[PDB]
Amino acid sequence: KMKKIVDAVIKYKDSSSGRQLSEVFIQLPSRKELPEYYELIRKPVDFKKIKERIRNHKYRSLNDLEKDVMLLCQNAQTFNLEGSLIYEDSIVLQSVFTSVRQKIE
Repeated sequence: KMKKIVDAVIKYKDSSSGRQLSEVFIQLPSRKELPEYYELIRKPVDFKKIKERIRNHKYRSLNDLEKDVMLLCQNAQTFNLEGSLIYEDSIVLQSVFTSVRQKIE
């Protein structure tokens, strides 16, 4: 299941450096930096967090992961509004994620 998860993630990577719009959700600031985020969202997760975790075999089910991803998108919209770069990025991502997802299914 592991393989599948890795293969699925690796498969979908932008460029060799891994740069893309989601790059905004790769690294999470500090609490201090953004205490609001902490209060607003109980737990901001980023791509590194997932990546790091899975490294140790944290996840085992694709549902779990998917859920996380979907959740992350929402969390961003909760904080962000319409009419912004972030908003745009969240739509694109979702679209792309859906496609992978659909396929994979």
